[PDB]
Amino acid sequence: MGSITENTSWNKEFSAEAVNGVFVLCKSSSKSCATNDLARASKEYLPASTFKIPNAIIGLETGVIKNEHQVFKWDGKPRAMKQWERDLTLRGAIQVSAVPVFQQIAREVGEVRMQKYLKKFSYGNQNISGGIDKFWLEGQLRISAVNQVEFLESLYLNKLSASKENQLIVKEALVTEAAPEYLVHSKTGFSGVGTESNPGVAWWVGWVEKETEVYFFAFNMDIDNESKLPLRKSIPTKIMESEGII
Amino acid sequence: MGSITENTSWNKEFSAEAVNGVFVLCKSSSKSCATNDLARASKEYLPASTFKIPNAIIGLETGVIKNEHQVFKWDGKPRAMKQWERDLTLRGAIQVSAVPVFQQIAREVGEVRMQKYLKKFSYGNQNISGGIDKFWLEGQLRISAVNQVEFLESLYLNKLSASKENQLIVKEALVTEAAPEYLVHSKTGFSGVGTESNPGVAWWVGWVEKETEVYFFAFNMDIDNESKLPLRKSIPTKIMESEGIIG
Ligand code: NA
Ligand code: NA
Repeated sequence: MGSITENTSWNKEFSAEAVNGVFVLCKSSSKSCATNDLARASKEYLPASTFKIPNAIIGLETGVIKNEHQVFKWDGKPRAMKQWERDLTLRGAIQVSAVPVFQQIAREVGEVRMQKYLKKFSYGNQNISGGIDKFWLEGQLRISAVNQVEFLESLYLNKLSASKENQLIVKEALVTEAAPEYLVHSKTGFSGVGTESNPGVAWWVGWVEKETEVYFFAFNMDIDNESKLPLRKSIPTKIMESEGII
Repeated sequence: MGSITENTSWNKEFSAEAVNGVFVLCKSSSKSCATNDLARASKEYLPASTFKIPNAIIGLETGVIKNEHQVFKWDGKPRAMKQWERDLTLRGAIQVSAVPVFQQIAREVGEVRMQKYLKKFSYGNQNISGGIDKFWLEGQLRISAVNQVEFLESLYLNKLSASKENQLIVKEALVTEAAPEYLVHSKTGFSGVGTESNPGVAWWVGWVEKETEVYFFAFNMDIDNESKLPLRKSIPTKIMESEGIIG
């Protein structure tokens, strides 16, 4: 989504760190969202690691991922991070953001089915061109913070074009904080440090269930140095703590 | 389960707190369980609050609970705990162990259906005598720690006689700790202090998903003073920490 309203009270959390970015926070639904930056809220960026959310759903829907207990075996050959050099469950691969596991899922899904599902999901600009195993890493796919919270709301409500079972499976894999009072589902992304005069993007997207309320959120920021990466969680966390949500 | 073995390594965690209790810990991959006390692992106790797990599944299966987004509204009449005096989701009602919500679920399920599902689930002695809204807390229902882990393994595998959807809904409601390397699902129970002569029971049951391994656990202890209640989590947590599973 409905209106997007600007909230100036969050800018201090960005300025304190010299961060150029956006937070979008929607209470109850995407009908009413708040943001620090109206223009950037709808600006589209490479999804990077946040693409594992639709990719997992599509993997399950197509049967490429058999069910939530499938183990993705490591073939013993070098992977870019040591934490990826092991057998992984679906939740495990999401939580350590094991790119090679999801590259193989994408290859098996294939371009025709991938395009079909991103159209169904209204996922960003739906541009998968240039390489089926890297379009979300270095390709032309782009999605905004507002679109992320619309997509996550659909997932929360089990309203994506997928079985409820498969949406529930992916939601369980995204739980990142549990307390009696609230539950956080979320996913990070980081495209890289970019190139000269062209920074990369870092993301944190998800939702919070607190009492009988739900809050959808999406954060992104420009980033050209990996030492800044934790700000993708700390800035939105500080905003949501000051709102009383977590 | 495939096998069970008694292990003395864990007794020190009980003796340090002067607790009479049992821990059962089962590793899925090896189909192997260990316990500090084989006799007590087979003893059957009131499930108390741990019964919210089957009760939630049954409520969903029967349609008494619509789905995971149903809100259980507070009517404004005082409840035994201020923390229950509010609208609650299914997860919320499970996490604060809101007795009156699940009493009403049980009433709507009814005796005939409740009996049928506890038979399907092989849940304890399947005796629901004592009142449809109290049999798990003050009635004749009894379940052992071994039976709890058998039941929880079936839930984890979506092998209970319920839709996978409803098993998944209840599993999400049971998540109590999330870390990048492991996920804990769990539920507490407490029957009361009983007497000095005949103490109550306190429970902590659940499972841990770590790497590709899954550990099913059930803890219970005698309890005659509510000040000891935190031990139902701290003793099994210290044991699972010393095995390298959590923390
Ligand atoms: Na790799
Ligand atoms: Na981070």
